[PDB]
Amino acid sequence: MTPHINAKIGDFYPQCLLCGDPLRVSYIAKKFLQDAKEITNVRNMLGFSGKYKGRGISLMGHGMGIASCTIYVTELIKTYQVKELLRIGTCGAISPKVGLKDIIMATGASTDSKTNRVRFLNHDLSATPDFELSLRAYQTAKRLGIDLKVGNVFSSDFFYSFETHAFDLMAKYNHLAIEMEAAGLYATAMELNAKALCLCSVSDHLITKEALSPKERVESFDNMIILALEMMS
Amino acid sequence: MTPHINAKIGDFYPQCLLCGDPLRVSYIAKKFLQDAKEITNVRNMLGFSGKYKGRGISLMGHGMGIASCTIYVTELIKTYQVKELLRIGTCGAISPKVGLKDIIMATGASTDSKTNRVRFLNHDLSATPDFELSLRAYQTAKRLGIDLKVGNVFSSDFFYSFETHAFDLMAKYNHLAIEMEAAGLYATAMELNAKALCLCSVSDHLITKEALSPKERVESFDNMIILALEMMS
Amino acid sequence: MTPHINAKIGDFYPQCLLCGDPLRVSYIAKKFLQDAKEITNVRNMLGFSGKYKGRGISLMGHGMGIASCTIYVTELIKTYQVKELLRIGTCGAISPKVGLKDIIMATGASTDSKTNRVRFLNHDLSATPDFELSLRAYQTAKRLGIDLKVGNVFSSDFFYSFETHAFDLMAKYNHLAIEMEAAGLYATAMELNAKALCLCSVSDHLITKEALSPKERVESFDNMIILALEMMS
Amino acid sequence: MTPHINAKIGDFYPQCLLCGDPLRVSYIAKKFLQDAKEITNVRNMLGFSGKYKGRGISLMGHGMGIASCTIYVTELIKTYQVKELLRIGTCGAISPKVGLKDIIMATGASTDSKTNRVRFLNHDLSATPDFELSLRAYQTAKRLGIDLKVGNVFSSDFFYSFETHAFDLMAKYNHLAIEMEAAGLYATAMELNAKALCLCSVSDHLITKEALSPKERVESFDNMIILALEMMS
Amino acid sequence: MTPHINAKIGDFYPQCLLCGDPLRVSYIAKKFLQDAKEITNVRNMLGFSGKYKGRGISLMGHGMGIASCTIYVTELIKTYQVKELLRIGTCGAISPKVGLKDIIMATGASTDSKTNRVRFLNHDLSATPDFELSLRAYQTAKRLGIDLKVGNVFSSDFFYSFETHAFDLMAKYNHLAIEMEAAGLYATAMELNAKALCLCSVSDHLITKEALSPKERVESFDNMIILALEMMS
Amino acid sequence: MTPHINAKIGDFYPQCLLCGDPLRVSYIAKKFLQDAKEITNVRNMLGFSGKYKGRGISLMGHGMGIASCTIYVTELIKTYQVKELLRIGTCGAISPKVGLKDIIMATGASTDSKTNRVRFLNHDLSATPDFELSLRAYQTAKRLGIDLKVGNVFSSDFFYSFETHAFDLMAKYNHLAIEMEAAGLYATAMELNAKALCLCSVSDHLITKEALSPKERVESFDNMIILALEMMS
Repeated sequence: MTPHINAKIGDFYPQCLLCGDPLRVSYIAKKFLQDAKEITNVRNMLGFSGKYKGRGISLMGHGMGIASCTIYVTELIKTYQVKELLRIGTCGAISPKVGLKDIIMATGASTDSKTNRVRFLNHDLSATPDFELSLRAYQTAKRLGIDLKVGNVFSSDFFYSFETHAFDLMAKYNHLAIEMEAAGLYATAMELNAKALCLCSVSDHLITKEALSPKERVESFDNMIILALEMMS
Repeated sequence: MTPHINAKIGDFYPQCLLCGDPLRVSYIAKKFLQDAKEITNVRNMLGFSGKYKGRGISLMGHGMGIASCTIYVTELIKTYQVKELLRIGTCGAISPKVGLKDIIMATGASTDSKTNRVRFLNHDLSATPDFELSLRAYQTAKRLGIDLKVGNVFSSDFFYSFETHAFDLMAKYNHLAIEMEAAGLYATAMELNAKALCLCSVSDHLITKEALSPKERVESFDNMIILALEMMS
Repeated sequence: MTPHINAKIGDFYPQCLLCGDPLRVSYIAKKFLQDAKEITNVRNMLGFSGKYKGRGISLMGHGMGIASCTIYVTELIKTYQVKELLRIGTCGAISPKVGLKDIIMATGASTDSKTNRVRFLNHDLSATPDFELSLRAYQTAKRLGIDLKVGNVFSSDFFYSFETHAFDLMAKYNHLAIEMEAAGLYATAMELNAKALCLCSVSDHLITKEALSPKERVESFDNMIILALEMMS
Repeated sequence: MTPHINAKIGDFYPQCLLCGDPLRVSYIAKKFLQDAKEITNVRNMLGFSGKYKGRGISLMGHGMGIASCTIYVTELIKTYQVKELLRIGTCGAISPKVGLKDIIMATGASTDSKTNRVRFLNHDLSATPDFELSLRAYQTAKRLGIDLKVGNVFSSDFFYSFETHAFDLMAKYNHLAIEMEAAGLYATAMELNAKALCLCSVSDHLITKEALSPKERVESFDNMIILALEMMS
Repeated sequence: MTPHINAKIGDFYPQCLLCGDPLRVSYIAKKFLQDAKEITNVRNMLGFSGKYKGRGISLMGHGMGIASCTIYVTELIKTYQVKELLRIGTCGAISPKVGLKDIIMATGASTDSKTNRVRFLNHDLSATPDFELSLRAYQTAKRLGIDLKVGNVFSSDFFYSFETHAFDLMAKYNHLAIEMEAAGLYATAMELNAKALCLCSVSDHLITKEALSPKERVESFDNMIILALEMMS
Repeated sequence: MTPHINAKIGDFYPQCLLCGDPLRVSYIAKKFLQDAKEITNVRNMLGFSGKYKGRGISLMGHGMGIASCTIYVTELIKTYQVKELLRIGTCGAISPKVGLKDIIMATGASTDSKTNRVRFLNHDLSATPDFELSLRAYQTAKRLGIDLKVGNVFSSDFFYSFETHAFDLMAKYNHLAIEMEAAGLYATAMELNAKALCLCSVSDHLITKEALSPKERVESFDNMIILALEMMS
């Protein structure tokens, strides 16, 4: 149907959760959704549709990096009529204002990619989420007893960075964590007039070098899953 | 005291309203503040402190352009201990999603300036406001019956643009209006761990050419002044 | 051992074939090698070890885009001691010098990514494969009766391009096709002193709009696989 | 008449002296001009028209930073028919070739702004003054016995620099001092076929941290005012 | 004694004429110098010392392109203690303010080269000549009755331009003609604290499409050779 | 018939050898080619035609620097129908992988020039040689018992480098040596669909600080000239 998704037209609900890892998406469908159905599996990049509290939710994996994420987000919006995209995932914290198990809401995504300069006149595109989704995240968190840590993330083309000396400057300008897709998810949604947000769970702190156990990673991520599913229903 | 502000240390309250035009600042102090006093007038750039709803509120003009804005808010934060900065002004609309008399909340500020590349490793800094201020703005607007328009603005180094052909692309990427300081205000407050937000009043639509009358301009700006003073009080 | 590969130490042979699509990796293992074993499956990105003419060879998926490829190639080399990396995939031809079913050998990978500027002093890194590997591909292609097309590819961060007007200029400068990882593969191998080559199968011509049928794509990819395994044996 | 200038057509003489501070423009009017008349006061940015030794001369403030300066100069040239723009002011000296009380003629204005790459094809524009104006300055400086230092100046977007370590390299390349607008003045006059020149007075040496006193500062600026008024009458 | 000049210490005079064409240099030696001797010839690039009307004067070729001109200029200043360098040659006119047999004095050289950004913090270096030289060239051409045209040139890395569409814009910004070295000549003299200037003869006009006859060519040139030699004595 | 080459059409053979130093192409003409003949001498840039083991061969000098090399390669290809261009010269070694007297085949040419960004959409053009020339060079050298060292060179605009600290990073990314032309040759030949290759001999070593004596020069260069003539014959 598209080069990277083999779902039937109409297989996706208009609200879609996203993770880089398709096995995480599979985890969510199996453990949290009723009547979950795998609807796409091209390149092993799984997607699902199902129900949370009687409301249709879709789930899609998008792979690693801005360019992979942009492909899947573009197709979801343009072909499968997805309207709200909520990306959840882990991110490595870089600021003293956050600690392990915090959930970060990215109200901006800085980047070392050239993609937004290519998209946007070789100027500075401030890649931002949709405000209404941000507000709904904030209200849902408060009602679930989650204190969201709110600021920028830095979306890098590099997992193994050549600029680790720059993390302090990043944190100084209110970047709470690093990840690798948010700047692309946001720019793509701005391009295509869709609503997007990125929420990140802090499982590793890149400055203090603290890190969650395997058991603390699943329970931490489960709390962010419930935040996400509750703000979509 | 500073080369551009001759206020005594402690003359500014920790919350400050900003406008580019110091005569607008003077107008606010006279008409809307209780017991206002002029606290600075270097280079004719006026600033005031007064009371609103029994509460201390400061006003400061910052001139035109990112470079001028950056001078004044660096000094307010680092010398005068200002903690919260709310910028209000007019902005030229470029998007069909906004019309005359709308108030825009800028949740991102793109730019053609080099200043953030200089600040931020030659990468893309997503210049964003403080989320708690933006939440306060949204809730106050709602109480006042204001239908707040929320999106990016584009902060240009050019009043007379050489890139008019690009306003449609800017609008496509959710830039609601163009102005000349938000990116610098946001970057500087990010740099200095302060809270900032820009609100923009639509007095002219740059695409469809419609314009407010002189009386409608006064009313429109007054509506924004009330919003601003109510969210800080 | 790494965040993205769960193979045991020594699971990888020092020669490794790469594809973006892990399911093609899996196909090669099941159809073309003997005693094939799945050695890694983090994020559904499958990797294999097996034998071709009794010589050990490994296979690994690397996902889409320079950022994803760079992660997997960095890890293969630094942790798993892989020394020779040969990437085969499909590409979108932009030059009249090539047509459907052609196999392109990328002696250079131009890019619109910023990653090599970040890696290399903000100058122009000419990302290139290992000559001996490319010499070896040429000799194997001749002794196989394959008419190897030879030239540059363009690695883009965009599957859905914003610069399709530029494909003719690219073709002028001897870019035969467009893909999305070569420049990252080549730069990573240059950084880490390993040997890499990208081979490119034309299944769609982006100018003439010709395309292969599903049956023909199977046949065309199978020949490229043979060239790859032969030059590794 | 223009959004930023209050004057009626013909209020401005074709020659105009400029400073960032409107209160210096006001000081020049009162102390040095006969029949002086305030002709514009938008945003408290003052301008005047008067006579010096029977010659009609205009004065205009332009605020701080390239963007603010560019607004005012554009409107002076394109609406008020100003042909010759002479900017005087202070500047922080960075060169061992100059010292307190020296007056510098800016034969080039380097910048960290992006505005000239926006104007000029993303190449390097050498912003320069009009030669005939620079000759009149040299000739008038000699007639008055002023030892005119001649060289480049660096126009920064930052009053509070993030690259103070770079001042030595600037001086090495014959930048005598730092200010914040000459590069935009020069580029605006080049765009609009007008004659512009910048002179600036050293009352503070940024490297040796020598400063003038609140007494020699007044007389230094007077010396420069007289030089400017002379070379225009 | 340098890798590119095989002259002896002291064999250069502190005033030197340069051209890209060494064969044009000999023409100046034979037809204008008394006691003329060839002093260097590596890579067939010729230089001369002789006397003009009783004042000693050197001549040197510098090849084509900024990088070539930078090599020779650097060695002339650093090793042979040249202090004044005057560059003459022809240049394609692009402005309607100049016609054939006009001599252009370049008060600024803009460029599409990256060399000055590498020299100068990736900012905009305004590459300018030494003022007192330019003042000399002005006085000399006047009592010699030459109507010297003064403005900018654009130094390109490209003789065969890929941006011919842009000459009009260059002309708008007071670029009278295009050549290929002035930006590197001026920047190198700034870096090493020497005094340089560049003069330019219009023999071809790139907009209008005239060309001088071969008769008028080394006729217009000699009028500028004379101008040059006159302003060194 | 071009502004920089004197020869008549028909004087150049299709295969052409290139050097920067025109005295060096003269050396080659007198020692190695029978029926040698000088065919151009504009700007003292000499070219020659003769025979080697029967087949006709041309020689041409091109000066120093990408801009200079580009003028000549362009005129050669476009006016004089040259179709193979083989560049030989000396290069400063920067890698431990090569020692003096080694012969380097440049399979890619990185650069600090802006010229390829100007040519190629401000992206990263990977400048590479024609693959068949490089295959000829390798088969020949193997027959002549020469151990060919293959990798990138770095083409710089700077002979006297401002980034000497970066040579280690260049060599880490498989840059064996530095020169000033290869990226311009490779990109001009890509632009104009001609076959080009660069070879250079290591007479000095920039990191270890060796050299060859005046006569070790001449002999190592001869081993390269014989490689070149053999592969064109």
